[PDB]
Amino acid sequence: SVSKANVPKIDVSPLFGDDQAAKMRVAQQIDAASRDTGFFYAVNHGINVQRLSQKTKEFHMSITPEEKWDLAIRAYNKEHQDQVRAGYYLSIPGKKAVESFCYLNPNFTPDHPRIQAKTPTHEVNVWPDETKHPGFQDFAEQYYWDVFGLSSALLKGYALALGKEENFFARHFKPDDTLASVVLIRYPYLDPYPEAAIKTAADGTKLSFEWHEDVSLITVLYQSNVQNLQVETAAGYQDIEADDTGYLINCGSYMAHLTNNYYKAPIHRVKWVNAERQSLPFFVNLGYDSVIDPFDPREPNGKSDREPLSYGDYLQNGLVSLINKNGQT
Ligand SMILES: CC1([C@@H](NC(=O)[C@H](CS)NC(=O)CCC[C@H](N)C(=O)O)C(=O)O)CC1
Ligand SMILES: [Fe+2]
Repeated sequence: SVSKANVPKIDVSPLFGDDQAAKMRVAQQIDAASRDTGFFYAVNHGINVQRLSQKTKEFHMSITPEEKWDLAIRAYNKEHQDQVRAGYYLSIPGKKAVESFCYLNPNFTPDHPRIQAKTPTHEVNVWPDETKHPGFQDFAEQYYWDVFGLSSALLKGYALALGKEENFFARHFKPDDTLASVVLIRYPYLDPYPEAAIKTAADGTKLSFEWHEDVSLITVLYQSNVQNLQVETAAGYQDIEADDTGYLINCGSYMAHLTNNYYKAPIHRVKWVNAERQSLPFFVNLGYDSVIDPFDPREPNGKSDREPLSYGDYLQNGLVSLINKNGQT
């Protein structure tokens, strides 16, 4: 058998309030989890995840092949050269099971200065026809802001955990310019399930997505109640239990960089499971020009021998690298 990973449930509700002592006690829990397996479940987060799951299901199960081509990113549709990040990521029956829809900051409108400048990693979202998907765009945009709010609170906890003032990360995480993304991933039930869509780890474990570190500051994830994630620890890969009432939180490699690996970006992978399920990550990305000076909370003077890295450089490079390593999703 595989051992269960220690993934504590942390009540993050104090991070929304003004009880500074209570917030420090939450920060300690975040610190402990970040130094151990690198994962925790945020609970009492205030988001209606059942409704998220329902609205997402309605979308995934009603969108048609025609609509998927019309929304497709450039990896699937050469006509859509501006869609690198935002849009539909098609399945390939017989070969690739997973499919998804990615959207960015709703404030990235045609008149946004970064869109006007054609700055890499900024795109205007694409949406299905309102009549075919009533309420979907409005729901999805509101969800962006709901999970943005949770993420801002979590970033206050991480800042306090690292010995900083609570706005240390959050001051770089702004509605007008965040590069954060939501991905609505559908993992299907298939009978038969094509072997070509199943990868095999060195240890024999059947996978849907190979080992990686996240391209993010932190990742704020909702998934269905079907166990699938594994984290590499000193004791080997361990199973992360599912909890469809909480958000699974972990650091990405930008946090590892900033903290000189005090908070590592945990290596994790997705087991193959033949089950109809959802994986709905929010990747907490900063602004394109955001630079946080790296530091080291294990060193008396706090200094690090790492060089400052702008978030935009980090993100553009990381997303390409992840595609090269683990494939176009
Ligand atoms: C592990 C998990 C998901 N995998 C993923 O989402 C994987 C590894 S974290 N992530 C990516 O491919 C990066 C997608 C970035 C997105 N297009 C953007 O432009 O911002 C899965 O396979 O379920 C939930 C996050
Ligand atoms: Fe990941």
